[PDB]
Amino acid sequence: MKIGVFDSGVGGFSVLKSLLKARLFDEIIYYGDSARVPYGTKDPTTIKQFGLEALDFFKPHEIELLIVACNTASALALEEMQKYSKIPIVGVIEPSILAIKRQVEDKNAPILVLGTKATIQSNAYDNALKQQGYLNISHLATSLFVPLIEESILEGELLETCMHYYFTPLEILPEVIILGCTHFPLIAQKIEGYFMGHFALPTPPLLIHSGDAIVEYLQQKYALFPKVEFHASGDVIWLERQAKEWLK
Amino acid sequence: MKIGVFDSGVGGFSVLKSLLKARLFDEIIYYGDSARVPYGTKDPTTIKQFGLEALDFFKPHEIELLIVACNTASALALEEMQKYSKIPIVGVIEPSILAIKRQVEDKNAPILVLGTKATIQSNAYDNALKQQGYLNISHLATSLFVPLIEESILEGELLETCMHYYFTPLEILPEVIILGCTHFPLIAQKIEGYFMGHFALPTPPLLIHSGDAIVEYLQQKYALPKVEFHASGDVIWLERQAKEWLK
Ligand SMILES: O=C(NC[C@@H]1Cc2ccccc2CN1c1nccnc1F)c1cccc2[nH]ncc12
Ligand SMILES: N[C@H](CCC(=O)O)C(=O)O
Ligand SMILES: N[C@H](CCC(=O)O)C(=O)O
Ligand SMILES: [Cl-]
Ligand SMILES: [Cl-]
Repeated sequence: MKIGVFDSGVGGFSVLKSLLKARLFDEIIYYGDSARVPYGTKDPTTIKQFGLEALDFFKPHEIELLIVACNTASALALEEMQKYSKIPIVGVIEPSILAIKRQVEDKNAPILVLGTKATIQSNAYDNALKQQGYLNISHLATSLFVPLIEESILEGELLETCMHYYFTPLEILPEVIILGCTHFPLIAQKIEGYFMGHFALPTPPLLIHSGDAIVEYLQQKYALFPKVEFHASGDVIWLERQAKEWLK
Repeated sequence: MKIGVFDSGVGGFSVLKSLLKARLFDEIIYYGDSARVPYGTKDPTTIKQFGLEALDFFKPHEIELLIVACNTASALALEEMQKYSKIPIVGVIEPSILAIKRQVEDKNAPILVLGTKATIQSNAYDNALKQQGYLNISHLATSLFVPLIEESILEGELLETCMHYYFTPLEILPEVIILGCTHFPLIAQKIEGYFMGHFALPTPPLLIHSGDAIVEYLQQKYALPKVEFHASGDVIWLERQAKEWLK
């Protein structure tokens, strides 16, 4: 079995990491559109065209399944990609919705969706949660988390101040937080710490991680050390250097 | 006269603002590569290709001069674009060197270059400054200023914390600060305020504004309006930004 993983750049490595530790595939063709990243600050028309173009990249690699690791592409382009595509394409949004159903039985539990601007604006997460019965959904574009994490600012007063900037306006105190962006797992502990420390919270909110959720989904569909090809629209060496650090 | 202005996205509006204020040109074709912005976190190979493709865009427009408003493309791609262009291309690095030569007589005056990671990595500013005899040159990639400014984070604790993060390891106390990036003029006052506070200065450092330097350069060099906006992303989003950046 040989699959491809598509992402806007290097944030996809947080999904690639979970896929690797589940050893469900033999061959993984990773493609990151690092020349044009990020997608989250751009518009639906551009993003959809990007997704269609990613389809053309994988054509000569003869994969049987495409994982869209990017939450932004999953939110804006997955539908259009699935139309033009003969192999199945699994994004990271629907699998997270399934994990929420399994881990969050109270449909009134306050859920907070975190993602890029484009992802939040699309309402992909909110619409899918509502169709599954959830009645207490909040969403927040935390755009600056992406560049902060990509600069390796994973702790310190800059990250803390960025979190306070996004989180201080929150009306509802969340029980569940959806990490609806490839980058956010790298600061998951810090997001937890923020809510425990800023509110009288003994335990932290529950965090839904997109890579762990797609793996659960994929395990409920396929059978039980993989080769990995790294491709990039930018400098592939720069992307590979990034991979070594993300996959730690 | 009809010219082109090229930028990676909306940052170039800080150059367009200076051009419009100076009333230099009757017709201006602005092109922002907003589908692929930012350039400054990317690699020299990618950026040079971006520059060459920018030339293909202006071909049907019959411009007489291309202003490369982007400091990153000025630093990595300008030499290659000029190889393949019959019309003169002017970037925003060389004009800033002239601005400094005109305003900074002392060769030992400490100059601090701020720009993207790619702009700083190229050493385009330091090399031109050393060639002109300046002895005290420092540089600093302040990458996160770009997404902060594009989020309209132009004041407050987050910006102040970002400035401190970048400026704290500074050895030198600058008399000159090159705003070597389209976005940085939008926080010029905050940068001045930072350095006056933390080094107890009676007057602010001299900030070199790329847009103002190119205006002065074009006036000296050419003895001297309708804008149309184009984008590789949604042009409506870029024009919405134009209203905000252009005052
Ligand atoms: O190829 C290896 N290293 C070089 C390659 C390119 C490169 C260039 C400049 C700085 C760093 C890197 C890291 N690189 C990659 N790192 C992770 C995944 N893929 C890669 F291509 C490699 C081989 C066997 C075990 C490893 N563990 N870590 C890396 C390796
Ligand atoms: N991969 C994107 C984050 C980076 C980007 O904006 O392209 C996501 O998962 O939303
Ligand atoms: N226009 C770029 C800033 C934004 C980008 O990185 O593309 C510059 O002047 O360096
Ligand atoms: Cl990292
Ligand atoms: Cl702004």
